[PDB]
Amino acid sequence: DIQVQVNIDDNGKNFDYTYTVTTESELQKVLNELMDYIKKQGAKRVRISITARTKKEAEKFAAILIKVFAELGYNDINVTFDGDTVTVEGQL
Repeated sequence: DIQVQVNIDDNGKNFDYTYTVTTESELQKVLNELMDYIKKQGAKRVRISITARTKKEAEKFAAILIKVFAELGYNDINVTFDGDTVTVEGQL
């Protein structure tokens, strides 16, 4: 299935959120939800990796995560694909 790994680091405080969705609908729920946790924490570095079923899927997700990070002010983003896992890491 779809594995969402959210890792927020911020001086002596590391948060690791792991979700498993199946809807792309309840994904919008996780998405929206993560957007808030991060707005609040306002961390320098934020990493999100999503293990998709196919690389073409990982791409659609990378497009999603890019807009998420951009909107939230993270503007120097690294997008890395590792098989079916996409890892978008941004810095504020």
